[PDB]
Amino acid sequence: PWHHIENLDLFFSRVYNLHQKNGFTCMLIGEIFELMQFLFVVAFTTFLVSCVDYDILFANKVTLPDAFLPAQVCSARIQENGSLITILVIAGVFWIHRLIKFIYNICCYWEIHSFYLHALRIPMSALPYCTWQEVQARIVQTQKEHQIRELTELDIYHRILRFQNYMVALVNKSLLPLRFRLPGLGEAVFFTRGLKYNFELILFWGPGSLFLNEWSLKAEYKRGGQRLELAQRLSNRILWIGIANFLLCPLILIWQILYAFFSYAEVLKREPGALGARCWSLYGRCYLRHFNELEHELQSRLNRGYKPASKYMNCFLSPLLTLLAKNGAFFAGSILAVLIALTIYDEDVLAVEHVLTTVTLLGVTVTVCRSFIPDQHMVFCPEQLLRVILAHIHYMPDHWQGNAHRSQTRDEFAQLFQYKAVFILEELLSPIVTPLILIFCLRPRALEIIDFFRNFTVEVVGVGDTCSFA
Amino acid sequence: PWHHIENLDLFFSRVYNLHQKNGFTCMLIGEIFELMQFLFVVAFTTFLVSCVDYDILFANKVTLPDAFLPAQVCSARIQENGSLITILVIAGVFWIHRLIKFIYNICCYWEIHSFYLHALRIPMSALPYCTWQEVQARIVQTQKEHQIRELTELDIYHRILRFQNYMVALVNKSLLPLRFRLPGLGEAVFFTRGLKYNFELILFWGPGSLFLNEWSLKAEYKRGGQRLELAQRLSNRILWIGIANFLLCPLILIWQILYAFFSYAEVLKREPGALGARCWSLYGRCYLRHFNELEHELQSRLNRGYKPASKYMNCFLSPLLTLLAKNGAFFAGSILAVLIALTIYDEDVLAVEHVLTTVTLLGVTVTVCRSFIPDQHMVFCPEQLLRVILAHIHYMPDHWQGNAHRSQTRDEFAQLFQYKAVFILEELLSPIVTPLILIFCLRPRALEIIDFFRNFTVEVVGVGDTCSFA
Amino acid sequence: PWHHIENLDLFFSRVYNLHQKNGFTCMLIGEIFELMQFLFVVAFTTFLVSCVDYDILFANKVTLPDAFLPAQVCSARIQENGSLITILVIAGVFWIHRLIKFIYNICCYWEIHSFYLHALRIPMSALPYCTWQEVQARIVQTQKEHQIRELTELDIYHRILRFQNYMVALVNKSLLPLRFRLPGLGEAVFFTRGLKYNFELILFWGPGSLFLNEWSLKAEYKRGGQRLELAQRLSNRILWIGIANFLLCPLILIWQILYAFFSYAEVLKREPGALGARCWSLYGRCYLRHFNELEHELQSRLNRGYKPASKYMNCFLSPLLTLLAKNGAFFAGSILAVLIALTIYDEDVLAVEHVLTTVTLLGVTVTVCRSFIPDQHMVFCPEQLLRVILAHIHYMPDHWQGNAHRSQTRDEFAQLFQYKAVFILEELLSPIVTPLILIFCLRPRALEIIDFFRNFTVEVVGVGDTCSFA
Ligand SMILES: CCCCCCCCCCC(CCCCCCCCCC)(CO[C@H]1O[C@@H](CO)[C@H](O[C@@H]2O[C@@H](CO)[C@H](O)[C@@H](O)[C@@H]2O)[C@@H](O)[C@@H]1O)CO[C@H]1O[C@@H](CO)[C@H](O[C@@H]2O[C@@H](CO)[C@H](O)[C@@H](O)[C@@H]2O)[C@@H](O)[C@H]1O
Ligand SMILES: CCCCCCCCCCC(CCCCCCCCCC)(CO[C@H]1O[C@@H](CO)[C@H](O[C@@H]2O[C@@H](CO)[C@H](O)[C@@H](O)[C@@H]2O)[C@@H](O)[C@@H]1O)CO[C@H]1O[C@@H](CO)[C@H](O[C@@H]2O[C@@H](CO)[C@H](O)[C@@H](O)[C@@H]2O)[C@@H](O)[C@H]1O
Ligand SMILES: CCCCCCCCCCC(CCCCCCCCCC)(CO[C@H]1O[C@@H](CO)[C@H](O[C@@H]2O[C@@H](CO)[C@H](O)[C@@H](O)[C@@H]2O)[C@@H](O)[C@@H]1O)CO[C@H]1O[C@@H](CO)[C@H](O[C@@H]2O[C@@H](CO)[C@H](O)[C@@H](O)[C@@H]2O)[C@@H](O)[C@H]1O
Repeated sequence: PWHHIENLDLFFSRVYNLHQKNGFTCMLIGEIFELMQFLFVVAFTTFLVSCVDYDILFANKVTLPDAFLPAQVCSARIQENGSLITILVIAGVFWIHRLIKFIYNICCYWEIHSFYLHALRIPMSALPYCTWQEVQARIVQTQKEHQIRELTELDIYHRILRFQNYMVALVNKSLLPLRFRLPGLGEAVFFTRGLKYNFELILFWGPGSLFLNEWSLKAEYKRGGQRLELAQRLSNRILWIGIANFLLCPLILIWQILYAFFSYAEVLKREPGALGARCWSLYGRCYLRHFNELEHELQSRLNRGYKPASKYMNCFLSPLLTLLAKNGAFFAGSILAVLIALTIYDEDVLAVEHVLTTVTLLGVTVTVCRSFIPDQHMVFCPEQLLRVILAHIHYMPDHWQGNAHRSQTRDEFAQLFQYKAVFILEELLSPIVTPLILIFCLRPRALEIIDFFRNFTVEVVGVGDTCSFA
Repeated sequence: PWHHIENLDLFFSRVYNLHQKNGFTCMLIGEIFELMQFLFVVAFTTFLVSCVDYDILFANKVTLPDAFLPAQVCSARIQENGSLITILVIAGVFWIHRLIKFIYNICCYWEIHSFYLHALRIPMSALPYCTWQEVQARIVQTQKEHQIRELTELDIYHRILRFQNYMVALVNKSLLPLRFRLPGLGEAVFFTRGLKYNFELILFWGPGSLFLNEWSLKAEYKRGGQRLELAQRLSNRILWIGIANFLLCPLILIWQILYAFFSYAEVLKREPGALGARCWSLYGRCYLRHFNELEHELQSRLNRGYKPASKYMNCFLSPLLTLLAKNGAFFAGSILAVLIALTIYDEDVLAVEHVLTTVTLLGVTVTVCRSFIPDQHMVFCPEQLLRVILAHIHYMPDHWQGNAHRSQTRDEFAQLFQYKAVFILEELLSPIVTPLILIFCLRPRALEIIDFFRNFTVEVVGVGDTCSFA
Repeated sequence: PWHHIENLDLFFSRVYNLHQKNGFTCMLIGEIFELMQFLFVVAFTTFLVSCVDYDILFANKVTLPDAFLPAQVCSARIQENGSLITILVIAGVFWIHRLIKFIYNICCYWEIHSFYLHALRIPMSALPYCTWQEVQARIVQTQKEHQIRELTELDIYHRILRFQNYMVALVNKSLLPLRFRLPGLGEAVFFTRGLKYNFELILFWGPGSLFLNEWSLKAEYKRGGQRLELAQRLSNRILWIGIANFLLCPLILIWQILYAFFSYAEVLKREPGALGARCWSLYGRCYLRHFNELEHELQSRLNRGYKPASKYMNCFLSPLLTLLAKNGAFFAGSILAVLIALTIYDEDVLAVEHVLTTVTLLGVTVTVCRSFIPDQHMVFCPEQLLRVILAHIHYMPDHWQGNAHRSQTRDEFAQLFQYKAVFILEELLSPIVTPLILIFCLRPRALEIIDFFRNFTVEVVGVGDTCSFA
């Protein structure tokens, strides 16, 4: 590929994304699936609402296609529902918008698919078996062939990760709200995934934002006098985008409930210790992140620190919770063992009214409670394995060096390394909470955001306008 | 709490028990559960015996409350059963005796709940997150405030554990029987949990025992001439308590069978490798115990030595047992795989007569046999990982230093680290065996018990009459 | 046992086999089982074909013995099937041949059962708890008692393993074919278990082979002139044995399909991650084998190298396979979670037509796909844990010292450490492929086989004719 390309940020970000998606054809059949996964969840849940007759399926030998309605009625009953057509049109417009954007990506990743072949000499077979240090070093020393002088291996880092080094400095300085006292829990920590998307939509995307192009910001934000007129323009902007989150609040809420039922409700019956496992929260991914550190380099420490940190949390379980788990598993296991031994004896105490759903619900009640009960012979693991976690993730809040066994070291660590089911809970609440905390919580901090981009923005001569901390 | 308390043994034992039950309100809602767990097992098994009509439940659409009898017949059919009323009265008298004793404990632990707050400055929130070295050091250096001179940190150990340092010396000297040749197994080792309770009821509880109070013993047992008249008083005493175990034998036997069915019979269907796991036996807990070593300090080595010792036993499995397990799992898995593939084909070979209980019983037959089969790729673990177990539990019988692979190192170690299902078996046999071995086996050793408390009882000036070995 | 035995190879091979089968009575009840396991698979699958009436079992309250036919019809319908009688006679002749050979082994292992008792002083109780270094040293220093002069501890190794040191040198020199390009996979590696049996039937068993007795070979194969007349005798011999594999091809094919259904088809429903586990292939067992190294000494490194090598293969999983596994588990788990939550709601959407087999087949579809999905938090294990595997298994093909992350280090290692399900696949194909590659692939290599036994056969004065490499 060719002489003096127009955008060295969107180019290098797609060179990196092609390597991490393990090739062109793997990313292509990958991103087909999420367009099909959106289309499956919307079309199958619309068929369940309108076109399955449950009176035949519940009460009234019957076959499984006897419940289903014919296609001349399947397409008819769906249309005298003005709410559901309004759901299907706005879902349909968003989907064809996501279909146009995908065809635009195939034309653009094919030009970088040919960058590996014809300029870096790396096939799509050898590409999942290269590291990034392979792919990066091909770009650096072949710059005599393609212009695209002696940049650095560092100046490719500032271009792939320019707008990620701002979210590191906005979280470490608490210029984004991220934490709220509510009565009942204490100090809760927000910053879910749909909230981080808005923070760059306030700050980095569009003509009316900062950053007129993707590599330099406005000249407005470097002049002084503290410019409350310039800080006011950001202040009403969070309104018009925050009102947009409030009007689109009911339709993102429908999507998060549908997606959680289709991807977690069967895992509840089999293995509810899966949802009792923990995962590094998005607040923790922005707290343990370094400056100019790629997305696969963050994960290489967050997989190595997963194994100690998941057993650090297991040796702090609540005495009141374990005690309710052991005696709740006794009372449910005792009526199971009566019903289990009564089914083995005669096998006709099944098909009496509620017995088969009672074994199903008591069997998952016992399965939940066995997850809450820790290991009986759990080595209580002298609680400076926190110096093993500090070797992998490199930031501890400094109160934790000798106080590793308290509750001001256990409750602050669960803000970084939350449950899986709390992560499920914060994604369903996310359409509700996000327009409230942009309007009421982010707008008072607008004068410190505008002053942040004045004082900490350093222009480096090759890359452009970077964060000062990075 | 106040000046010169009357009983420094029962006080310090409850200071320790309040810390290990993780607080007042955790122990309170804890001990409510065992009063409810006794009341659940007795009332639910009485309802199953007398008030469920199984002819409607087995043979004669039916609902699950159609089997149950109405309350005017539920309370009527229970009374023309003179055995069951006799069961319910003696269970009822024992339960209200256990209810009076619990209300007496709330009044006494509340006085020690206020000892943490108003004398040690430790709340109930900070208490599960303290160690005993926290709680002990609060008691030691605040003795200028409360009298309760410069005792030691050692003299609190002799008071919490006075009657546990005797059971260490009575087991290590074999003054308690604990081992019996029966034809068929070899030398079996008893000492279950209801037997250890009686040994302190012969020796430490009551006015007619030794130890007139809880901290000093009689003057009778220090005089000499070997006192067969004094050894006779113990000899008929084991009769009157051993006859009491024989008369109360049928009602403790009913309780152990009921409790094992309500807490282990559903674990058989799911996971019978749970009952093939091993646990440190009560003979092992008194054999590996040190002198003046608290109950949580014994468990801290018995959890660290659990992980090597459970895989030391897995690399000694019987060749005759593995061979019957592999070929028994073939013959049962082959008729499963016919019946599994015959259910997938048509799904109406269910609801023909015994097929669904056959899949249930062959499925647990295969599940039992897969537990008996060891790992195919089991590293045969060079059998001096016995020097890893010796690091955690500190006593080996000295034959085992180089002979770690024989059967006189495997069968003596399973006396310390028995199966779980053998522990189940020794609790059901425990009402049967215990009155027999007090009358016939303990009474011949009464002259050596009386001479033991003459020769090994040292009076220390702060604590009182302690064991000489401790 | 007595003076100057006639065959020191078959004696020492049975002294070793008695130790590895853990005794006389363990081997006796062991080898009864495989005669019963052959008889179970043949008789139970014959009853399923001819004597179960499925029209009563599928469509037409019924009992499970109502499907079965009476014995006067059970023995009648089996006889108007000229294919099945031909199957049962040839299975019956092979079984009574395997029954005569077993009674001949009881008479011969009893003479070596008395060799442990009356000449080595080792009972059958102490025998599973001895090592081979116990059993070998008993034979070596008691040679003053039994003649059976100062042989070596090495000269017992050449006698137990004489015909196994040839198969090491025939595989390392590629005088046996073992590898074939087919379009679609690349270079595949054969050498299944029924193929290795034939290679010693061409070379070591019979009067018409090499090795006139079990300890010395013919004088024919040491003379020179390259002897194409002598290489022709081997060339037509592989025909007459290869035609025998082709005529007996349909009846060994029936046995491998029957045995795989009776021992793996129920493991598919429970745990299909079992068949996704890997096992050291038979090509790998002959590639990592040393010279004069016993069968239990090979396994002691292949169990220690099992644990790193099974996680070396898990960190090379295909990006296209993981991506189809995650999105296939979404689409199947979403229709499960609808059907699971629809059964909990009413419990009468069971017994509508195909729902219960749909939960069964989608439940195993999700279970298969969760096996293909790797660990999310898998430490990517810096790929020179290949220096941990090289410590246990002692041969690496030398391209792998620094190239541990490519596909020419992953695909050559799966030839040594193949899947379990590929091992299942190569045993069902084994009756088909084996007569083809003896006739068409082994006969062109006959002149290099005849020249191999001329140049590499060294006569040692105690043992006889051994391989030169060993
Ligand atoms: C001015 C107006 C403001 C506009 C409002 C903004 C509110 C955003 C809502 C859009 C929304 C719901 C759409 C529902 C459609 C409703 C239509 C009707 C439906 C029928 C009634 C899209 O849809 C999401 O649905 C999720 C499933 O529900 C998917 O799963 C997810 O993955 C699973 C596997 O790991 C997990 O389980 C789990 O992680 C998820 O579940 C997501 O992949 C998918 O993007 C949620 O937005 C999401 O978009 C993505 C970008 O692709 C954003 O990621 C960004 O990526 C980088 C980018 O720079 C940056 O690094 C960073 O910025 C950010 O990480 C997210 O931040 C998030 O915001
Ligand atoms: C002169 C006359 C002699 C009197 C006879 C003495 C015979 C003793 C029998 C009383 C009995 C059966 C009562 C049945 C009631 C029948 C009424 C009718 C019922 C309806 C027909 C009580 O009941 C027990 O029932 C058990 C369940 O069945 C409970 O589970 C248990 O925990 C589970 C969780 O780990 C486990 O699974 C498993 O470990 C158990 O299962 C026990 O907690 C409970 O105490 C068994 O006695 C038991 O009492 C306890 C003390 O509380 C004793 O512990 C002591 O504690 C310290 C104390 O100093 C000392 O350290 C030490 O001494 C000792 O450790 C035991 O030794 C034992 O003896
Ligand atoms: C001139 C003419 C040539 C003759 C043709 C030769 C073709 C050989 C076919 C005979 C055959 C099928 C017989 C079916 C009977 C059909 C009758 C009608 C049936 C009704 C229609 C026997 O039957 C086998 O059936 C298998 C199950 O199907 C068994 O399971 C196995 O174990 C399971 C547990 O680990 C596993 O899961 C799995 O490993 C198997 O599955 C075997 O144990 C059993 O031997 C397959 O042969 C086998 O025999 C054995 C020797 O005993 C051979 O082992 C040898 O041992 C040493 C010896 O020196 C040497 O070290 C070496 O040489 C070799 O290792 C094998 O090499 C193999 O060849």
